[PDB]
Amino acid sequence: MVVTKLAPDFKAPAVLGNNEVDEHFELSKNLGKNGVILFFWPKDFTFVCPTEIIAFDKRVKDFHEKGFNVIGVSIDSEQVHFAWKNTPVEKGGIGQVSFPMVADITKSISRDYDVLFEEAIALRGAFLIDKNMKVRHAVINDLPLGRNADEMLRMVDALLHFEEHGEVCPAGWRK
Amino acid sequence: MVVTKLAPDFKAPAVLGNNEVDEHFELSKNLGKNGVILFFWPKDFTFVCPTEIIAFDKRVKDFHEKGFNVIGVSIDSEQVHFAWKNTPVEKGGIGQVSFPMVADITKSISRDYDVLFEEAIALRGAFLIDKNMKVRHAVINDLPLGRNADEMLRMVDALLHFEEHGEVCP
Amino acid sequence: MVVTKLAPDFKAPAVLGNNEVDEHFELSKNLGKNGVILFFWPKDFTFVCPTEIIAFDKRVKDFHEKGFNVIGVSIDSEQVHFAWKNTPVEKGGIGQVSFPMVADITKSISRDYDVLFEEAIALRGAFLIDKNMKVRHAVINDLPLGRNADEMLRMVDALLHFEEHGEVCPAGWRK
Amino acid sequence: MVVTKLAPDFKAPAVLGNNEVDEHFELSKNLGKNGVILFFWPKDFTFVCPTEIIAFDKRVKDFHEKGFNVIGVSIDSEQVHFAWKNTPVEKGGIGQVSFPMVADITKSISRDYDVLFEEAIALRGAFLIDKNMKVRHAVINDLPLGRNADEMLRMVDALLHFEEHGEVCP
Amino acid sequence: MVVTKLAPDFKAPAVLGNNEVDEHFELSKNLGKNGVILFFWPKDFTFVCPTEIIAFDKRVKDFHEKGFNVIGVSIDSEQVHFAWKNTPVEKGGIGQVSFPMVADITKSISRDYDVLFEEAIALRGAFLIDKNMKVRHAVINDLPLGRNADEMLRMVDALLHFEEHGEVCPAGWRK
Amino acid sequence: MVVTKLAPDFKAPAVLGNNEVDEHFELSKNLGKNGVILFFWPKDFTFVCPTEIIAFDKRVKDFHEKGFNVIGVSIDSEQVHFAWKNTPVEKGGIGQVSFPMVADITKSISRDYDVLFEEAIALRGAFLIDKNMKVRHAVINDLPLGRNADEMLRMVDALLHFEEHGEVCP
Amino acid sequence: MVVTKLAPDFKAPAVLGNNEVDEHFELSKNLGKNGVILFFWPKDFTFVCPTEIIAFDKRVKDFHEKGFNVIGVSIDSEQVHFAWKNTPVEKGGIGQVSFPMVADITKSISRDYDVLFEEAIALRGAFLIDKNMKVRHAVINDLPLGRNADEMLRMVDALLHFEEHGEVCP
Amino acid sequence: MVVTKLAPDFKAPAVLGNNEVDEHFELSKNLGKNGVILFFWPKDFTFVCPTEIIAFDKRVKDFHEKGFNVIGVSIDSEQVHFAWKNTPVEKGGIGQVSFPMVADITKSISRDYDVLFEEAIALRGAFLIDKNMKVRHAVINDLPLGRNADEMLRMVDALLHFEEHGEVCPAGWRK
Amino acid sequence: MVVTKLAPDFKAPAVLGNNEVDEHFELSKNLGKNGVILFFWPKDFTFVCPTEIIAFDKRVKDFHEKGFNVIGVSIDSEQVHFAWKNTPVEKGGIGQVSFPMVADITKSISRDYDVLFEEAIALRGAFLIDKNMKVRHAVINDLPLGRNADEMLRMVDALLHFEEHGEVCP
Amino acid sequence: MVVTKLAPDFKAPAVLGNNEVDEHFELSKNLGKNGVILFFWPKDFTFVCPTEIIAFDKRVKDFHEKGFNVIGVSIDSEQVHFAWKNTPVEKGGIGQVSFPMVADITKSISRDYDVLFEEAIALRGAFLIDKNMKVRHAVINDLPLGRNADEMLRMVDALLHFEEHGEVCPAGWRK
Repeated sequence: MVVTKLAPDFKAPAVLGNNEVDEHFELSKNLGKNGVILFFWPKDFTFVCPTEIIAFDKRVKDFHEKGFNVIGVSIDSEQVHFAWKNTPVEKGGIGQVSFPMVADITKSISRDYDVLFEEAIALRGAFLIDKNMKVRHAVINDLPLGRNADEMLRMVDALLHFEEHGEVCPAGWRK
Repeated sequence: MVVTKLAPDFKAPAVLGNNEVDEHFELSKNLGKNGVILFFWPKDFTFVCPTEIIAFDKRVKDFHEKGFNVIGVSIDSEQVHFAWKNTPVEKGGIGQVSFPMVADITKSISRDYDVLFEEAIALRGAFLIDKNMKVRHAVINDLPLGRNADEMLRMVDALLHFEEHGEVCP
Repeated sequence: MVVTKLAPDFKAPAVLGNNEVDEHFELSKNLGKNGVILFFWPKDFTFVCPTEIIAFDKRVKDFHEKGFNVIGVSIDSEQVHFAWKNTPVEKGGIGQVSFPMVADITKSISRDYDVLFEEAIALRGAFLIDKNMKVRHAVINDLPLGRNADEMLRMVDALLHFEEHGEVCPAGWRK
Repeated sequence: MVVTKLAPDFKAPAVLGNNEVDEHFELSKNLGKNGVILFFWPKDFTFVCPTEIIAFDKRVKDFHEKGFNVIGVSIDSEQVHFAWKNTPVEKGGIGQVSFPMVADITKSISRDYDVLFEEAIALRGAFLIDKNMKVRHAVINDLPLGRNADEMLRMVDALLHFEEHGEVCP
Repeated sequence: MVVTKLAPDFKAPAVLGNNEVDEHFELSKNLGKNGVILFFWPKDFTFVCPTEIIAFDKRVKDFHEKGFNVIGVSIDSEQVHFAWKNTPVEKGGIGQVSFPMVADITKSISRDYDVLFEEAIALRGAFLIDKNMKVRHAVINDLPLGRNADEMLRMVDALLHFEEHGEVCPAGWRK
Repeated sequence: MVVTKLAPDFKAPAVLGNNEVDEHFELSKNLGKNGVILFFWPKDFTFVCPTEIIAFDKRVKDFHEKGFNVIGVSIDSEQVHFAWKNTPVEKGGIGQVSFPMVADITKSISRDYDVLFEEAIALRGAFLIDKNMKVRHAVINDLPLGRNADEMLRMVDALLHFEEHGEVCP
Repeated sequence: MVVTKLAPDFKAPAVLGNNEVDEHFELSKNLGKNGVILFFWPKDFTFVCPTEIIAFDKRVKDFHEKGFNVIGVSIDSEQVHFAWKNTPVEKGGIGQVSFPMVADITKSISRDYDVLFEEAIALRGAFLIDKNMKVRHAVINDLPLGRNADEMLRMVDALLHFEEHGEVCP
Repeated sequence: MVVTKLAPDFKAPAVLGNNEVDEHFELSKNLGKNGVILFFWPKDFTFVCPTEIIAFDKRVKDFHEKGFNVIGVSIDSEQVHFAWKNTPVEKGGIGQVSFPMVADITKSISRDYDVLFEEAIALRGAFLIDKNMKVRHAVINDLPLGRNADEMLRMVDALLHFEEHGEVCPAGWRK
Repeated sequence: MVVTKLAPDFKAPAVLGNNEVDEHFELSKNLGKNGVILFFWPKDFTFVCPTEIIAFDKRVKDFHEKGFNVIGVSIDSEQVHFAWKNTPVEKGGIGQVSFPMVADITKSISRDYDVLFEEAIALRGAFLIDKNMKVRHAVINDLPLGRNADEMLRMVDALLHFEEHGEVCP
Repeated sequence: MVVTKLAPDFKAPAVLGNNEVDEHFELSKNLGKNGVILFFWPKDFTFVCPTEIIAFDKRVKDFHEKGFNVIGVSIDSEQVHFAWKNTPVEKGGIGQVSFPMVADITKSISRDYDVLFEEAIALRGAFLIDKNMKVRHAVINDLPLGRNADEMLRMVDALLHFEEHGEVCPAGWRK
């Protein structure tokens, strides 16, 4: 089980948004004011679509506004990460995205979150981690439809509302 | 992990939408045409909003249309699942619901799906199972904010929309 | 074996008589002056009869008068406990009983007293626990006839008599 | 636990009510028509009142009427069970009794029923066994106050009364 | 092996000669000036003969005169021991004997001396224990003929002679 | 324990009464008609009196009459058992004896009967074996005072006397 | 050790020289006529000179002439092997290469050949496998200085030169 | 794995170049300024050719000039080593070579470097060990063609070059 | 122990007296008519006197006459055994010898006979094996002083002399 | 293996030369100035010949002259040892020999030297033990021909010579 427990930390090398590589990127030292969204994806230079990487790069700003950071990780090295970032989008590239990409080269991180599939690559999953390094929400999927990048943003709202004016519902539930 | 693997099959007392009580409800049977949406909730007679149950009761029909059954499960007993349905919603009751409610009295199911929290109650989580008892998608959180019924539906659509029309990403 | 040994303690949430919930109800901190009667029962919102719960609620006062408290427990949560107490007796409810109802949600207590049946629910059993947390008498049954709620009261008498004018019997036993 | 499970079957020396001495008394045989009432007591020649034995001797007939045999057991040997029956009750004797007395010399029976106290003597406890060697009810305490014979009877009645006429609780 | 080794001690309840019961009778604290004869026997209220108990009771005095005490033990409780002592000899009783009778209720003593037969009763055996708690001689038998009660007495003599004027024999053994 | 159990059977070099040397003397063979009297002694060429051997040599005939063979055993080798018989009794010799002397060179026999003391020599002990290789009586001590031959005989008698005429104890 | 033993056979995705993507490339199949030269390199898209890849691409033909296939392997995925070939060499690309590139995504191959460094990437090492899946020669270092392609060739020659003409050492 | 790790040390007897035997020759105390080349070979007084020993003896000076020492080892005793050195080259001898020959009589060293073949003799392997006792390069072979003696010398150059003016290559690799 | 037990059979390279090199020399084969004399020595090319080898070379014929083959063994390889024979005895060589020299390269033989000292070399020891692969005599020391060849012969004689004419000790 | 290792010590009862028995004879405290010859033999009062005991008794003096003591041991008790010494030689006896005879009654010594045959008796073996309790030479045999008593004496010479003027041999071995 992952949800409710401490989000497993990691110190791996990651390619920042500005493309300069951080050798010892640490999950916990890179949280938003309200936490972060850690997400995985099978592999770089995929043949299908970066559905995941795409959706998320498009919300990075919406998330910042909500106090959350976006951190994506893949079992690919940081070199190949960088490469994908610099490969022209039409040429299959990913384009210079705005979030850190972590290199889980030894597949340890994926294992820790239990998304490591058949000892090779990470599933398409995302985790809502709060300011206390606790995983509150988690959605993992095994299909191309990278909906969770969006969905997560929707949960981040539901969470900040509920966190505020608490939870309300069917006016006739208790009277 | 749960996803990408065969959905752990179970067999337990359940309180069908029509308050009939099945004693040996097997997941591996009551599937939809394309699979099912198995979902959990902490406990019946909660003082917090049933959110999970509500959101799922509404969308039961759609999930159904698109060939997906909806099975709810809790660590509570059918006797109470039952009693919860037959209760004035202002009295905190749940009210007659469409989907079957499975009684995971031995908490074995919550464990197989790994949602058992502190050997006591299950986490608010939902699972998408295809026509081959394959867990293809799982969402799980620990707060009332019911959105599992929602997202699972959207996921059911998205999935199927893709079944045919691909998705030349933007 | 349970009888003769220390009554295993527990700290679980229980719905009091006045219906307000005690989060950390402790068996040992809730004893009568002469001890207590701890009793179990399969499940709430039963379809049959609360024979158990009934019989016992009707003696709660008789027991108080004897210096014993009544404490019933079930593998059901405290919410459902509360529910049953507030469900109209004719509607199947239990009515606002006068004794604490403990929620052995994790089935640990039932296990401790060895009444936990097939890893799911508690048998219909009752335990006479003295002022020293020792279980002196125990009667467990697996039928609807909740006779032991009564029976226990009878033992509590036999005990207080025996405890007083000691044990007497057939005038011609020793001469 | 003992209840809800098959009553551990045994086979040992016993001193039948008619002072005849059976060498291989098997519980699984000497049942009643509806089952039996197996009961233990600390030790023969006790200086405390035999209470258990007394109360059970009286009710032997009724338990019998209602189809229930009554088998007593102690960790003492048949030689002493015997000698205890043939003793002036003012001399602390027990007196010719109706039910058979089993000699649990190896304390194995007391163990199977889990009444062996300190690897020495058995606790004052009684067990209700139905026609299927099923322990359905058990009462066990640690004080002379004999009420096991009593309650077991009342239980035998109650049980049977219900066998037919239910019990629309009050 | 028992002989040559320390006689295993025990603290059990025993019915004395005068019939008052000693709760914590201790083998070592009850030795003669020259040691003691510890003997066992199957069970009380036997149907056959107390051959054992008889023979021994008749020598208790001869043994005392030799500086040895007689202590008999059986897997029967002290109640039944007492009983047998008070049951009229013709009625099968044992009669008010002159030696302590120990109650090896838990069969531990019999086990210690390795005379415990088939986890139930003690064999008919006797041990010559000296002033240093060492078993010098042991005779165990499995038949009704309680000859060892006698025999032991004969050994106690041979021992006190040999202990004195040492061992002598066939005048032509060494010259 | 040894008594009440099958006498551990052995097979080893033995020096028969007639100084003939059997190489594979099996206990289970050389029994008497009613059984045997197996007995041990510390060591040959002892400076202490052979007591055990003496007392047993005398009674060999009677033990024999009553259907009981007499087999002696020591941890010493047949070569020495032999040499001990052929020695001037004033020279500490034992002298031609009637019973066979078994050589328990590997001390395995002394162990099976549990008389091996300090992994070295055997204790002065004797065993009564009935026609069924059953140890029915055992006497064992640790001092010269030979009385085993004696008592075993008296025991052989007593036993047999009872075989017929009971013994209405006094 | 690896040498003198059967070359661990594998089966994984590979990007053939003609950018075709084989899913089940088995070493035990794609051998040469005399064997093969299996070789590893740390990682694709390296910022250090691909040395290994370069030197091997050149000599692919000769190794081929002499009956030796050339299979390269990395812990990277075919998707990236592919993408690495289709990249401007000034952009750090590798450029269309002649030999197949195997994707050791589970690092299992690097392990079997024992070149897996820190459970992460493979060491710059090459292996000579004869027509019998026998590792006959292995060179392995940990620095860019590509000379494996070189020496392996010279070794392929030398070896074969000897196949016939011996070598009366100087 | 051997490369990248610390070169296992050893203290065995070795026949020096000047033929006097060093009883406790220690790998680490016998390194060149830049390291050393440790090489093995099946056995002395071979029937085939000393290809290995030959090639290597011919570069000993070249390696010295590069700051490396040559140290060869074989599972043969140092007596036989000495013998071979003094056996006339045409008589099958090896001739008075200029490098230390180590006697791995117990086959431990060979085992350590994992060149020990079928519990009997060492494979034909060579190891490039740096000034920090780390094995940088390793080439092991199972054929007569002792090419690695040469090859190693070539690597030692590549290394000192690379170590200096670093690594260069295809002018159009990055621009 | 080695003696009184079957001589551990081996099979290894050996350099027969006639410098022919057998690859699979099995002890269990090359026996004499009455058995063999297997013997070890520390190491070839020793700077200490070969004593063992010398003394055994001389007596090879006699040992032979009396039906005893003579097999020498060392932890050195046949290549060196060979080279040692073909060496000027002033050059420390051994010189063409009559008996076969076994190469115990894996030290397994020295171990089976338990003469392996410090997992390195064998102790100067000799073993007498009869026509049934039975070790009947063993001499083993740790100093040059060659006398094994000697004593083994004398033992071979003595033994045989006794084969017939006994030996009424003095 | 025994040779080269420390000679296992022992403290057992031994019948001296003068026939008085030493209760705690200790191998190490009974060495000659140059060591000792420890020898075994199957059993006393043998039916065949004391070949062993004979040969050795005849050299006891020669050995003393060489600085070595002779100590023979047998799995027989010291009583029987004594007996054999006092039984007239023609009567099969051994005669009053001049060396200590040890009683390995528990077969431990035989075991320690690994001459204990089939858990019963000792093989005919002899060990040359030096002044440092190290077994330098060992000859064990399983036949009647007690040649080693002699042989040992021959080795003791070879040893004392070698120990002195060292080892010499074939004048043309090294030149």
